[PDB]
Amino acid sequence: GVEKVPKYDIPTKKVDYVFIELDKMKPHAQLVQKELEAFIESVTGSGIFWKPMLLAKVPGEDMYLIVDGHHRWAGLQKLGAKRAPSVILDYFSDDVKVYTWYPAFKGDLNEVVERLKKEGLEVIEDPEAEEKAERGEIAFALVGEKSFAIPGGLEEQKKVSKVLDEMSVEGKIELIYYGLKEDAREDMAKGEIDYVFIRKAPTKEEVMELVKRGEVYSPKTTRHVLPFNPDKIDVKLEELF
Ligand SMILES: Nc1ncnc2c1ncn2[C@@H]1O[C@H](COP(=O)(O)O)[C@@H](O)[C@H]1O
Repeated sequence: GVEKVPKYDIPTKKVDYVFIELDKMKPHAQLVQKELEAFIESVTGSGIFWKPMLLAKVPGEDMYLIVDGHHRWAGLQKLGAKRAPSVILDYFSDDVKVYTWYPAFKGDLNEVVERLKKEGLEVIEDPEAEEKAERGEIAFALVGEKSFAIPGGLEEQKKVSKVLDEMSVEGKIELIYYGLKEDAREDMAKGEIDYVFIRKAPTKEEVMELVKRGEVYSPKTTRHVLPFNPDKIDVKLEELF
């Protein structure tokens, strides 16, 4: 996924890592096979693991939510490793925020709507679609020249992400994930984007409940703004087995 995000000043802080067993970490997002593959190539290439996982302790369980690190986690498991260096966050601090991403596309709206309807969704023209999506009352608003409601909740949201990645792979559309919906509207005015998909961002509380149910979001659903990026670390791959 091509990304476009606000140039956020986030400070690097020197926080120590701790090794946490991979089987104590819970994903909140579906994996992206290419990102998994790129991590595997990179870590096996250097033999240094330099970027700690960011975790949050799951209330009432001997388990951690993966805040950042899904492909590191999954890649290390696929290689046979058993742990990863991790930074434990104060996740429910006001200092940690969660937003979402806004998938936007240049291409044919009609092929996209057909394919959405092919996976059991509907796409209803609706001038209040964006207001409804922002309140969490529908799955996605689809907004460009016309405004459309896509009814539902999580299952319908995952079909939308799934259809778009299929059509991206097929090269029937160009797909950019925007950090901010207004940057997708700043660029749409310029003529670079036709349409943007708008959902209500998940809350921290919802993220944690989802993993407690053993469920996951589509890729590019959560967008965490953290109080810091951990400084880089000096851990050998051989230490993780
Ligand atoms: N040798 C490495 N050690 C640790 N992380 C890496 C290495 N090479 C690439 N990465 C990161 O692995 C991450 C894989 O995606 P994710 O774990 O979902 O954040 C990317 O953010 C890369 O920066």
